[PDB]
Parts: sequence; C-alpha cells; structure tokens
Amino acid sequence: TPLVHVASVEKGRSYEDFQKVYNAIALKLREDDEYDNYIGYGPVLVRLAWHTSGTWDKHDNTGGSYGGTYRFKKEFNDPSNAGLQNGFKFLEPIHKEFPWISSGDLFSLGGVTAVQEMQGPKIPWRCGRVDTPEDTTPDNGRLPDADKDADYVRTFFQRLNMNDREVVALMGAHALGKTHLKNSGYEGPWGAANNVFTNEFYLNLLNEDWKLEKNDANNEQWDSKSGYMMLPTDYSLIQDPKYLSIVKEYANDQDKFFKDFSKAFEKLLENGITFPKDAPSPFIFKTLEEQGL
Ligand SMILES: C=CC1=C(C)c2cc3[nH]c(cc4nc(cc5[nH]c(cc1n2)c(C)c5C=C)C(C)=C4CCC(=O)O)c(CCC(=O)O)c3C
Repeated sequence: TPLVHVASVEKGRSYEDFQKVYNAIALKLREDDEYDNYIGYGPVLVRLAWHTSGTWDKHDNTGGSYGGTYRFKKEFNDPSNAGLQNGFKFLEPIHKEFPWISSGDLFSLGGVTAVQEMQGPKIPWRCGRVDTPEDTTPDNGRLPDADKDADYVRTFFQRLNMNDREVVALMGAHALGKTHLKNSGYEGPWGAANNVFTNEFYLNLLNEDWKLEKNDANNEQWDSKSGYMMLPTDYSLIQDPKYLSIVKEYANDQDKFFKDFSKAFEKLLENGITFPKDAPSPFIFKTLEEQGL
C-alpha cells in the first residue's frame, strides 16, 4: 500500500536556521576548493541530490528524497552511486554541526546550495523530510543507465513524472563536473566551465564535432576535439526530434533554461512529499555573495 510522506518541519526551525545550514555548506564549498582537480565539490553535491531523489517511483511512492535512505549500506553501496561517498563525507561535518536537520533535507539542500553558489538559478526549497528506517531503502537499479537511447530516457523519466521539457532541462546539469572512469565507466567533462552553472551543455551538444569512440572501459561515448564528451543518453537529446527542439531552445535562451531548470529540480527534490496546507512557503536562500560573506 503506498506510503504518504507528510513533510514535518524540524521542531521550531525557520528560514534563518536553514540559511545557516546553506551558509555552512557554501563556505565549505569555497574552502575545499582542490577536490577533483580543482573542480570543487559543487558537481558531486548536485549528483548526490539527484541520486537520492531519483530512486522515486510514482506508482507506489517508494524511494525519493524524503527518507534520507542513502545513509544505509544497501544504497550507498549501489553501483550507480559509486563516487558519491565523497559528497556524503563532505556533508558529514555539516550534519555534525547541525544535527537537527534530517538527512533528506541535508542531501537536497546540498544540491540547491551547490547550484546557487555555482551561479545557477535560485532553487526554492522546502524543509520537512523525515528520516525513515533501514527497511524503507529502495533496492538498487532504479537510477538510469547511460548507454541507452532517447526512447529509454523518455520512458525512464515517466517514472519520475517528468515530461520532455523537464527531462531536457534537468540534463543541463551536465554542464557541471565530469564522468570518472573508475566510478561509471565513462571519462571526461561535458564542457569547459564545469564549476559554473550555465547552458553550455546545450551549446556543446549543438556546436561541437562529436565522434563515437570507445573509452578505456570499453564503453561507447561521444568525444570532441575540445576534450569534451557526451554519454549516449546525452547525445540522444539531439537524435530525437522532440528533444532536439528543446535543446535548441535552451541553447538560445539562458534565462529560460534557468527558469525551467529551477522548476524541474525543485520538483525532482519534492517528488513523493505531501506538504500540509499550513506548511511554510518554499525558502529562497541568499547566496554568500548576496550576503557579503
Ligand atoms: C539519463 C539521465 C542521466 C544519466 C544516465 C546520467 C549519467 C551520469 N551522470 C554522471 C554525473 C553527474 N550527474 C550530474 C547531474 C545529473 N545527472 C542527471 C541525469 C543523468 N545522469 C540529472 C537529472 C542530474 C541532476 C539534475 C552531475 C552534476 C554529475 C557530475 C558529478 C561529478 O562528480 O562531477 C555520471 C558520471 C558519474 C561519475 O562520477 O563517473 C553519469 C554516468
């Protein structure tokens, strides 16, 4: 019988409490700048937010961000999550300092903080995820494969209640970070300015000269002479005519991409959660720059 998960505000907490958590994550992002050849922790925190939310199944309300179940071995041991231990370790001192925040609130807030501090759009964020027990952890295998085509992508994301525009917008997060051969069997960045959130993913898809190559793990990926790559699922966005139209739209309208990403990413992070009518409004956190910090 599917589970209603009702958001429950951490007792007595308000916007200022969560802004302090934001700020601690943001200051640590600035301090621990050497990680991953000076990419920093921003991208891995966005990937962590996505992987902890992307297990959701709309059919039975299992998985999703609510329960914070990545803290249990079945999930941090998911082969699809290889590498995310670095993001968890980053967040450990944050949780120690703010032990009142739930695990799902912390994982999701880490992704919002990373996007914003990397000059991305504001992402409204709601509190109130509540930790759930070990037997609520979803089985491995709910996150998407990278070696597939547009039809796979489209069908996959129906389980997360995402439409074509939402899918294409969310995939623009691949402007950030890179693939690492030891984690995923893919190697290389999608672009150049990979710790700055921009619409570069879409520009690179359209404007680079891509060649289908095998990497050192014997997997196919698309490579450019600029030193960028696209996964088969990324490249599928220009193979499918419906996705291609949307790629072109975001390549030509930075503001539109930002607005659509913000909405889709909030939705991703909120899937599965019931917000009571009297819950607080979503919070829009100030960046460190906006605060003079
Ligand atoms: C078809 C859909 C998707 C597939 C197959 C997928 C593929 C990948 N995404 C990766 C990393 C990444 N994924 C990322 C955000 C997202 N990625 C998402 C959608 C997908 N992501 C969405 C949705 C995201 C958030 C909104 C980020 C930012 C990284 C880079 C992480 C890092 O450590 O640099 C990796 C590489 C992991 C590694 O360290 O080697 C793969 C294989």
